[PDB]
Amino acid sequence: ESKVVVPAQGKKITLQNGKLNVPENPIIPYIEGDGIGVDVTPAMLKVVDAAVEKAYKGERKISWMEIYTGEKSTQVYGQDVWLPAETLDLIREYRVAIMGPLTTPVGGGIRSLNVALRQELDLYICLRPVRYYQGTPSPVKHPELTDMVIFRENSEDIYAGIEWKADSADAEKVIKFLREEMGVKKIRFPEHCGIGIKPCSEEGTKRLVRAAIEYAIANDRDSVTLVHKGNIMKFTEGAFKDWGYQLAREEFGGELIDGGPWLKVKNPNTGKEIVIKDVIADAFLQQILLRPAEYDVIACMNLNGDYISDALAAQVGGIGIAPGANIGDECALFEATHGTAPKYAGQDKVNPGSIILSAEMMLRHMGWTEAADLIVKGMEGAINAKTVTYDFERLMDGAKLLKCSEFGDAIIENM
Amino acid sequence: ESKVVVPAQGKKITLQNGKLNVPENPIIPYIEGDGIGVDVTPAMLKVVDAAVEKAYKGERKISWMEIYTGEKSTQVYGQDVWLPAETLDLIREYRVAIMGPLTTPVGGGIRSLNVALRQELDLYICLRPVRYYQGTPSPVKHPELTDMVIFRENSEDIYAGIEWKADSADAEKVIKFLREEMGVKKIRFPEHCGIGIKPCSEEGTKRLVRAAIEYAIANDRDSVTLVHKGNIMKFTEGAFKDWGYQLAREEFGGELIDGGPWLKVKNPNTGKEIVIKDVIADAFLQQILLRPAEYDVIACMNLNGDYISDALAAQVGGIGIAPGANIGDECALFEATHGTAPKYAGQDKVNPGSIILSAEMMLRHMGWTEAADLIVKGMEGAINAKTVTYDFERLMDGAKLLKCSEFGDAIIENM
Ligand SMILES: [Mg+2]
Ligand SMILES: [Mg+2]
Repeated sequence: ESKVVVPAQGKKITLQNGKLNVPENPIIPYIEGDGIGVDVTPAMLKVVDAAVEKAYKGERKISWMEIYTGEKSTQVYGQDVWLPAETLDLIREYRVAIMGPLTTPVGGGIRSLNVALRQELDLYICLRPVRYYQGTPSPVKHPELTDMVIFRENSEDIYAGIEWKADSADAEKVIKFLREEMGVKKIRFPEHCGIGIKPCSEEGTKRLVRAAIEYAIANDRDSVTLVHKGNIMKFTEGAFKDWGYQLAREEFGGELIDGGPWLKVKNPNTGKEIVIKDVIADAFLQQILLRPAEYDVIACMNLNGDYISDALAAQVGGIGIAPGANIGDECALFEATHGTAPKYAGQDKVNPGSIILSAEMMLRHMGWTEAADLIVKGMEGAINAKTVTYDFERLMDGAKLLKCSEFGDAIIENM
Repeated sequence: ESKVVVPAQGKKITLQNGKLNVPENPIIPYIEGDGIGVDVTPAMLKVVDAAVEKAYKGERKISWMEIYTGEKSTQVYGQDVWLPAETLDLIREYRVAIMGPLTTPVGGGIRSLNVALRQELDLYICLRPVRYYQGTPSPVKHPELTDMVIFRENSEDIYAGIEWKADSADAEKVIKFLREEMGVKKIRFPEHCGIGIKPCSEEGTKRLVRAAIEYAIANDRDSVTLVHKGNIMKFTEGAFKDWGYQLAREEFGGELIDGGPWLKVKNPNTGKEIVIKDVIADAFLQQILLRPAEYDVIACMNLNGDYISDALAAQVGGIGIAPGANIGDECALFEATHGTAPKYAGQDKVNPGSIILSAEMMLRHMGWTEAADLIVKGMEGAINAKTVTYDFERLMDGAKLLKCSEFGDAIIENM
């Protein structure tokens, strides 16, 4: 028996010709999130409602609908109901949803709930923009030079979760097949050996890279960088790079720069020549620190995207305010990107900035760009005013310490 | 017919009871390296010779012996002789060797020559210390807080080079086996799909972690951090973490801190309690920027170690002066960690700091700690004096620009 309540007032968003049809009163599913989700989610709801109200003068209003996943789901639906089938159904049905951080249990063989949501809903784009907000305390000298957008492939790579435990019958079966049937000789220690599988496909790669290039065109960005470790992993990471460049050539008229390998893609709207290039992943983690201004849109595989998004967020002082979206062809799920921080849960203390900026991304995705712009403006003003939560304030002199809820108010005040 | 010349004066280092027996006149094989190897290698030879001469008053002297790998090997031994068998034999026979950067060709199905050397010689430790040298221009505000030592597992992980090309008979054979025999359902796109294998073993893990803990004890370090992505890759990365903690318990008397999971290991020489802890890899790339002082010795798998060593090097301004060793139970190969930078090759321009500090590590490994200390002192003085190569100088005001060879002289001058 479902415990979700469909709002009496509200219409569902629909999808036609690859375009969202968003009514003035859209029903938006939201997952509160565990731990500090109880603090940041109500701040997000208030801030989004204010931005919507101010932008469209009361003509538009979101009908929020609570749905369940994580620790709260077990309390609502019962033991071991960590991810109800209806949550998958509802997100797909209502097209656009948002969630706080999620608790994935240990000891019950349950894999990451975040990853489960991404994979089961085929949300193959993990979209993570990282920019600097003036006034944010940062560990680097020039965080303002960082303005990048990560397209992280969300459906393949070693995240597929194909692996077998050392000394298990399955692992030994796989290892025997590799050694005796594939003639594999390069497993250093075949005994007591865990095994993981890393897939990378042409279709998987190209749908991700296609979205990254379309984003660069739509938003007049300067370049798309394919980041990969293709010199060591030729047939997965290296193939990702090859297919990315091929896609730029075959679908976007990519032309060779100089003697290559970089390509230029002409923006059909602005005439700007978008550079398509590539960087080896370890070097890239250096280049984002040393030459951040040379990078813009980034396209990379699942694990590399995980690392890159964290590293970039840290450097701009944005560990706790990094927005994120998981986008597929039929629906999209925006998310707080930090953890659940249970020690602070319910103290109205932690930074709601991440889930709020994810909500900004959500509004933009819905075509409600005015409301989204108001959130960005409010976030810029509040941070610039040094009226901030403890995680910022502890690193600054002369800041005003705000509760989580109060920081939400400051954002609204600066819209 | 070998083109290596064994020095008439010189004795080979031997190994007894796991201890190097280094004579006063050791023969040390060296690989010049391709590209800028022609610049940095002679600077290294001069600097090492000066340090040895000054430390031991002419009682000791290295008999350098050139051996071949990379582009130079093809010119010495002929077409497609990129890595002669004798080079493997010689490094093993002479126990301690050093190399400049290597060119690995593209288009001939040759995998990384660096990786080949590590794997064929079973040099399972990639040892990369990263500290700050005062005066170095850095992109971060507090690089002096970074003083870490990376133990990167060098023999397993996705570096095993087990993989098959998309649409190849082999890949399809593997994919069929996975789907039909292992009942694998989580490959999103089984067609046009490259496949890689990720092994992690108990013996591989423990020999690496054992070296990391022994290093912490020997050098009175504060903690060993196991870095892994075990929440997603349970049976490889997660197993690495489990086996690392288990090793600390079973071999080093590790005791539980509080309610865990951190352990304390008592240094048998100093009484210091060494903390054994762990951090998820994406978070770790944040924590090295945000809380670098909380980290010391790091133990991690091959790919993560690749990324971590690059990220740390970048942050301390050490991209071009990061030392590295590849150490096994029978021999050790110290290396320039940067690339070959062919555009500057032969211009006496690039920074010899990396290969010089790798040589410092080499001398220390040989038990010639006085000579090693002189190199560290000379490097500290030269950099502090702002008498530096262009890669530093271009980022500074009021520095004196030195050629590669001149920077080597400055190091000697500051010993
Ligand atoms: Mg992550
Ligand atoms: Mg590397």
